[PDB]
Amino acid sequence: MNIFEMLRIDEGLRLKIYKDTEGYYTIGIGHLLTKSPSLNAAKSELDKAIGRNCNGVITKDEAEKLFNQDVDAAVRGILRNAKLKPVYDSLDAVRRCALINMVFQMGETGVAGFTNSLRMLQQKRWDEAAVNLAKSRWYNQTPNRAKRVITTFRTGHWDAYKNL
Repeated sequence: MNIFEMLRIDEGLRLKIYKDTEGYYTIGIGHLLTKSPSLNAAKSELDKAIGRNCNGVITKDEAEKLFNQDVDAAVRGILRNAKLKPVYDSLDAVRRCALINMVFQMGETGVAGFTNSLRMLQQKRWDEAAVNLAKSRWYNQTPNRAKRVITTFRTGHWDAYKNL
């Protein structure tokens, strides 16, 4: 299993504009288009993102292209981030994937606010951090996904994703 396979389990694949768990306009593999309520604003972002007139619909091909960009940006964002970089550097390959997943879903900023859990992950206090991460909006709002990510940080193995 790798980062792409993991995220593709968590996000799914949709070739038509759709709404987030959050009500936001999205397409592909969890690619947020806009946080604006108009489908029209979303369509416009889409065409800007793909470089064509899409009419709200894209190919598999275009979906994966966006996904490659997104994962790349998530990693680079972690690397540029003063709060994120040190934790990332400290982790093993599998747990690194768990942090990338959180960044992809919630953005740099969002994850950088989990101060206390970050501190625990750096210290390698796996069970404590798993308990702390669960005390969040994130977990309450998307509990099955949060729990998969949390198991990953807890164990350092891919079991939460074997099932799936």
